[PDB]
Amino acid sequence: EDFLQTGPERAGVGRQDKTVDAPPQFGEPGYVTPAYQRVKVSSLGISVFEDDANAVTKVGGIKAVMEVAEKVASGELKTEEFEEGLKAGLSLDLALEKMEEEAAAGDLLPDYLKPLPEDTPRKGMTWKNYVGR
Repeated sequence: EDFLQTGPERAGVGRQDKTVDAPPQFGEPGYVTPAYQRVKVSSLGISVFEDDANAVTKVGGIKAVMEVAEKVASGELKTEEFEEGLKAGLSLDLALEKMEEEAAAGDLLPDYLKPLPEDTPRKGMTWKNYVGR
């Protein structure tokens, strides 16, 4: 045949034939920056110090910081009430729902303001004719 194909094939490197894409690092321009290293670390729940109820080790380690940081950089989470439930020892899968459902939904009206069926007068009962007090 003809010339060498794949030089290191009888040596330590495998193939050296075909070019491939490289996973880009933090500085080089193809990087999608993950949210666990660009967000302000105070705006996470987890605090970096080792012994607060919201330390990295007391929550689920390195993995827990990543899944919280997408909830922060997307805007899905609010940093104030999430940290508050985390200080009481609420584990993360049930800590994040507690802060989420507080300002999620409500009507908030007290019972004395919402109307009653006795508020409108009936069909043939009232003696009035002059609507008003």
